[PDB]
Amino acid sequence: EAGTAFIQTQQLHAAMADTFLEHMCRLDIDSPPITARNTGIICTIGPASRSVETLKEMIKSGMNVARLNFSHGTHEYHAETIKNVRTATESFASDPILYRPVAVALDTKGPEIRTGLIKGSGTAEVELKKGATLKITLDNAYMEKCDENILWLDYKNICKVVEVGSKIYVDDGLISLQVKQKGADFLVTEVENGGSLGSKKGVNLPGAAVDLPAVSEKDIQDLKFGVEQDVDMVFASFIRKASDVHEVRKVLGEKGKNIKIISKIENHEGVRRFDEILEASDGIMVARGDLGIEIPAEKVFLAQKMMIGRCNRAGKPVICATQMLESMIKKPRPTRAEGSDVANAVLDGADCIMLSGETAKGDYPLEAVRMQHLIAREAEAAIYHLQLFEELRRLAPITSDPTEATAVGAVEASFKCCSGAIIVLTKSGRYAHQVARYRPRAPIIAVTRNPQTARQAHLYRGIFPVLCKDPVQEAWAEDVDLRVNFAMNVGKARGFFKKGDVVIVLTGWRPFTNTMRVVPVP
Amino acid sequence: IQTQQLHAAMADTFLEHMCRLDIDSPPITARNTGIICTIGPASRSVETLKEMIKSGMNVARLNFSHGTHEYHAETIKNVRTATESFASDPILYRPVAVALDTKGPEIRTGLIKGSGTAEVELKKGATLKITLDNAYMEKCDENILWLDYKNICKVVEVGSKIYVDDGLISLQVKQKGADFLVTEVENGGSLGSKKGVNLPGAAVDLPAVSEKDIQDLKFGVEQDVDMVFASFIRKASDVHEVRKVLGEKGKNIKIISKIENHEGVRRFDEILEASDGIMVARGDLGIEIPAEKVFLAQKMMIGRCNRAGKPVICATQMLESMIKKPRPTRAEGSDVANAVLDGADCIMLSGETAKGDYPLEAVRMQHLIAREAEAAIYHLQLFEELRRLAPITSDPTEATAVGAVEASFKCCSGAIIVLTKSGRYAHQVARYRPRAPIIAVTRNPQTARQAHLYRGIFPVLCKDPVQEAWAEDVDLRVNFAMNVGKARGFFKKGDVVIVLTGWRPGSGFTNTMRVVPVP
Ligand SMILES: O=C([O-])C(=O)[O-]
Ligand SMILES: O=C([O-])C(=O)[O-]
Ligand SMILES: [K+]
Ligand SMILES: [K+]
Ligand SMILES: [Mg+2]
Ligand SMILES: [Mg+2]
Repeated sequence: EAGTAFIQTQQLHAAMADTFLEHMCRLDIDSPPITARNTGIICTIGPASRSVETLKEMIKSGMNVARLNFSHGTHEYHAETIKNVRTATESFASDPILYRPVAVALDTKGPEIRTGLIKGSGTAEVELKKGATLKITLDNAYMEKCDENILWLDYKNICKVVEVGSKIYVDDGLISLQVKQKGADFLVTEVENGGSLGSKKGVNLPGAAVDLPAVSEKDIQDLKFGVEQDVDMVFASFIRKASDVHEVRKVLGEKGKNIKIISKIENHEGVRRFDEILEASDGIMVARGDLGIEIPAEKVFLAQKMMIGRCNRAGKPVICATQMLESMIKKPRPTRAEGSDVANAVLDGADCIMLSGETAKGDYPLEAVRMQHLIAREAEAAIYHLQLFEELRRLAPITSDPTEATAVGAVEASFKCCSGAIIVLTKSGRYAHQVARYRPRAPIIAVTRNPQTARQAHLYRGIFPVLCKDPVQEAWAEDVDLRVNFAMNVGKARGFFKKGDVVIVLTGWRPFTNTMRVVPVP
Repeated sequence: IQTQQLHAAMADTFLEHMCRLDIDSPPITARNTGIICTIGPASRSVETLKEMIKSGMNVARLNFSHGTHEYHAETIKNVRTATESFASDPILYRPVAVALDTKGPEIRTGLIKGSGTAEVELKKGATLKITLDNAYMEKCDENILWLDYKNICKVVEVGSKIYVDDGLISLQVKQKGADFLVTEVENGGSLGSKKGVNLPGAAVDLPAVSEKDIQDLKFGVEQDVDMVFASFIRKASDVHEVRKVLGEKGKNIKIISKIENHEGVRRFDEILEASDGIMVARGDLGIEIPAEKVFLAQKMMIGRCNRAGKPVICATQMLESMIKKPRPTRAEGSDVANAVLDGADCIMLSGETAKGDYPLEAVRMQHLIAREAEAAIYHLQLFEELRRLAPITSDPTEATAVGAVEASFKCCSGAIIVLTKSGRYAHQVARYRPRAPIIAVTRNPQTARQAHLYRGIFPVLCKDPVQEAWAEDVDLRVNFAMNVGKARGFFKKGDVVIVLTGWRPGSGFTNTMRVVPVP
């Protein structure tokens, strides 16, 4: 009864524009997005978020992956976090229609450089003043006696790799020092950018060839623990070259062979060697915290868009990480730059976006999760699928693989009929991954009986995993019908589609494979 | 390998364009995006302003939400002293524009009662009474909060939401009175003095141009400001009111309409038609509408301004953490880059330069990021689409401008040099968004300052007397641009530059294009 003033939902007017410029001109704050949200949300768990009750609310707010940061905390601490994540996750298991799989990710310490404890209790801070002198020492007598005159750090070969004139950054790159004099086991520096220095802060040596192992002996101990704890994926810090990825993967052994290996790119060499790292990895994290200290801050966006582009081209998951909503550690709503950053990461093509301090330590963890969910959904509607889908195909090789032809045909069909979902029956995840790489607008409901598949599927844009708990039916067609009906019930319950809407169904392995059907929702 | 992201520039798809972006491909020296800096206590001294200019500031913004006319006159005096301290070298001198940002139909709280804590703690669930009784205008505390919107009770009802201080504090109306509201704290926090208030659910009925705004705009005319940033523009008739106040004496002052509420977004096209340009004023906008929708409004407005060839400014919290820290967050570095990639003519700093501890670092970071992002633009697609969407016309000047931009791509020119009295001839080149900088030579000092509103226009103020022969005077001005470009490192001998000049004496056509090896 309103009239022609009706506004197309999910930016459909912008979607039909013949140019990218006119696409932008048509973006409409009054065009509401669809219910489905395709970008995975990864949350770092810490003191602010590790209670079972908070974790339940984080799952409800949209958390898909729990990130454990092994730069901090002992093994018992992480074991208890994992236990709590699973308690919270399985509290929803009585209703398989609404249960959300939640993945567990181990983020390695890796070749970090860290300072010591400020003298006193270690909880105090000292003020470093611009122009003052600061001695860096390796003598362990000072490892708990750091102050404004002497700073201990844990990198035993630092004096070899730096030179007079080199810059040293401390604490998220906020403190900067210039090396004035070198010593046998010390450096004499002058404070350039001063500030308040606390304990055990990260140190970066841009332009220095740091020779710490990609995976140290202690890192291996963490990875072994991760296999014991049945984690789903490893985020490997400071990956510099393909062989670093192999050091992570091979040490997990046969028992850990299905754990996904995500290489974190956070230094100049990792960017330079990106193609060989990507080839060896299951996926990539754009780890912008260290990256933006190791290279100039003004170049990070180039590295981010390069890596997201190349991961999209290869069909491998890419995560955009660090400081996306940083002010929400202390404030209940984000800055305008932060809202923009999350939206542009999704428009760039990131499969997942991440929260670190915002959920690990901050005062508003749920609000931060909720805001990533809201922004992601708005940005997903704004993607110019007409160009993106055309380019993904053209940059995708002709192969004789029938399963790739099925996947692109399914996504093509999904665009042609504006389907409410692509339902995919998958054991390993592969069939759903193949669909996700062509970036449909519609959500991909991936039905699996494999619990690890259901958890790992969150690495891909658009894959909404659902874990089927029913016994296998002896008749294959009846087993397919059961799993398809499950996905139909999930989509109706979640508001992705309604009775009578059109969806695409990919029925997975048949004892041809992965038949496609385009059907109305029953 | 190749500089200036030229490998990415040759990609056949946008996806491959992204894949080819190279942190080891260094940009050109020239920086095309204008930098607007809000001046305040951190940046008001002549000594600091000199460094701001050296660091890349093109426009000084004066925020008339605060301060007296005496105060702002002294700020403007200091800006001009700093700017003219470089005039002894006319080849390196940079014009610096002055922008008056109006208070507009702002809502603000009063002063916190000065006898207690400087801020009061508002706690979730607590009662807070909003009063209009000016007895409390300097006695605000956790029990009673005065604000200056005297008609607020008419436009809210029970249940309305009220946001305070960058929308971080929120209240819900519970009852109403003759001159007061009873509210409950929804989101609490620490409340200081004179904080901005938003009523996103309400039709605020304050005048587009208040009596105070009239005084401020007339003062801007008297002070010879270059442009007005008009706050809270909701509709074309608001722009008309501003232009009427500026009147005949102020007729050449540029009006930039600030879009910061839902109505301004809805009525954007008619606002854009009447305005000289647009500010995406994201602070208020992100409170008036859901924070997750601001990027849609931003890219819509930048796109439509690019389509119209009118300047668009991206503003507010771009480098916000640099108020307190010497380096920005990763989201902030991304935000500045993406504003440039979106197509913003200018980017802006507010608290980062007005009040913060690191104003020079913030200016320098905007310069660095903008230049990197300018190289990463996919000009192949942008130029094709700008051409396809431009209005149809047989105008010789427009055809020469497009020809010059295409020529500049074909030879990777070091600059496009254009001569202009009032700015338009340079504006016409900028709207097709060449990669090369546009060195706009003018003898008009106001044109030189106003040109900063456009992406890529590097104004140079020629101070030589007019030569007797028209052709010699053209050559003098072109040679001035050539020497400026050489001195600034934009090009050197063996490079090629595009030169646009007028047809002949008495013609208004800029219809002559020369492709000049740099001598
Ligand atoms: O390690 C990280 O996540 C980073 O540095 O961004
Ligand atoms: O007024 C402004 O600049 C804003 O609100 O962003
Ligand atoms: K880590
Ligand atoms: K203002
Ligand atoms: Mg890191
Ligand atoms: Mg405002």
